Amino acid sequence: MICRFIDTHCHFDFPPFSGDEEASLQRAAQAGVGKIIVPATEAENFARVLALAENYQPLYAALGLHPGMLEKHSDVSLEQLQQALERRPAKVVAVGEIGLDLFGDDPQFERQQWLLDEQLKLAKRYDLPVILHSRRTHDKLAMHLKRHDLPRTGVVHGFSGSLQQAERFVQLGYKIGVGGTITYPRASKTRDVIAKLPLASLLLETDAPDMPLNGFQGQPNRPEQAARVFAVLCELRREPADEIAQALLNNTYTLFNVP
Ligand SMILES: [Zn+2]
Ligand SMILES: [Zn+2]
Ligand SMILES: [Zn+2]
Ligand SMILES: [Zn+2]
Repeated sequence: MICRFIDTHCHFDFPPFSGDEEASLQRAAQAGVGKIIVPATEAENFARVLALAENYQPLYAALGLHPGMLEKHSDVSLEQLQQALERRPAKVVAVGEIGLDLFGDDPQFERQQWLLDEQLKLAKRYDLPVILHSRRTHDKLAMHLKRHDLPRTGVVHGFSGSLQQAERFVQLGYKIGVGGTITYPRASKTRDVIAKLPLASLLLETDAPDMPLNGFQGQPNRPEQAARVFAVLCELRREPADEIAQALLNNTYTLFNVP
């Protein structure tokens, strides 16, 4: 098939893609990346992410407030998210890019958690899965997911961590986003985790332009690199490549309803 991969997490509204959407989508397509899910980071970017999803067939969107942009989120940002969701753009498939991140001298962790729960409530209200960011916060994030029990669950994107942390998310019904992290065998033991998880729990992604793959550092990551992440995933798994490719597509469809 021409569309063999779905990058479930690409910040396509940021540079180098902004203003170069046509060429970027063709580079993605020729690599077999046929659809891309674009999660927002803050209310000020909702319009441009919605415009991408409405104007380009391959792009789908998620709206939400990223923990990395905590300083920009106000009660007005949350009201904007709710009103946007109420109008249901349609190619909007998740409440996303929400989560926790303990990086920094003062991550304002309590406020991050309150903000995450406000958005988890919206995902429940509008019956949508969530696209989650978690950096050094897997245990805490799992504690909140277990408590709030979202019927549509979601994906913990760009996962890097222990087998127990991954399995706990999978046991709560969440998927695991597989990106550039698996191309660095000496950076963590995430490759061993991904090699062991059930195939139905995996989604493919890049988190482009961030998370450059091994051997491509120093320049922006791009969605076509999902094809390369896939090649590495095949080296880790026992299943044949065609079975893995089909599973990632089916998993993505089951979670988001993106063909
Ligand atoms: Zn083909
Ligand atoms: Zn993230
Ligand atoms: Zn909570
Ligand atoms: Zn992201």
